Amino acid sequence: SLPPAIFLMGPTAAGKTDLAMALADALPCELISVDSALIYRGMDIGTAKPSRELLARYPHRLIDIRDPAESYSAAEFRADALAAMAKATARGRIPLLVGGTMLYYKALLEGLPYTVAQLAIAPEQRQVLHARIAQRFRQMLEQGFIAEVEALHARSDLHAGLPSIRAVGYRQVWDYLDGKLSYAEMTERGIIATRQLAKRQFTWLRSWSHLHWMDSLAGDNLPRALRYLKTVSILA
Ligand SMILES: [Cl-]
Ligand SMILES: [Mg+2]
Repeated sequence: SLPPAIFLMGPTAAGKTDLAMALADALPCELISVDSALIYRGMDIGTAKPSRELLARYPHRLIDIRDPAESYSAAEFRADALAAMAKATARGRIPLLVGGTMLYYKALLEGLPYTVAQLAIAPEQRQVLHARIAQRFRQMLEQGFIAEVEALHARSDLHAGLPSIRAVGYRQVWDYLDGKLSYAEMTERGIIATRQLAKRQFTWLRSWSHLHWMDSLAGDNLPRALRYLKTVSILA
């Protein structure tokens, strides 16, 4: 028999982290982040990383595990995720992998000794997701996104071409700091970059099988999610 596992994916800004925390309060879960950007320390505001307080009450594996000067491959994610899942399983906890880095999920499924239930969340209308993406980005700037990048920009061991700086929006803020862009251009292009990411994620998701879709605007996703576990033959 194979131990249970949950995958919670979807495009950026869909509210995945929100639902993960809810599920974490209904079942004994072990939150595991599947995000090539959240792995970096010092990149919290621009990455929409859960606050230090929220992480305290909802611990996430694979968050803040690398310095921005370091690289992280899908191969390393695979090994770390398998380790975290086995560790949670041994404790009777249900591995709950939440995030939108499809390349990571792919490496795990292909290159799994688990009976996986796969959940996905997003708005029915992409226009709803787009508006939130623009608003969320503008708020990041208000909460100190620029100051956050200034600290990275000041490091001689970091440059704009690094893997870490590929996290959406960071390069635009970096260029702004280089005096190459106006505040307006930095904002518009960071939003475009993020909208572009969602587009790439949707492409991956539309071709993915065994996905139980949920609506970001729905108010009862918890009960709906808890109900699906049985469909995939998982008794929890
Ligand atoms: Cl994220
Ligand atoms: Mg999130």
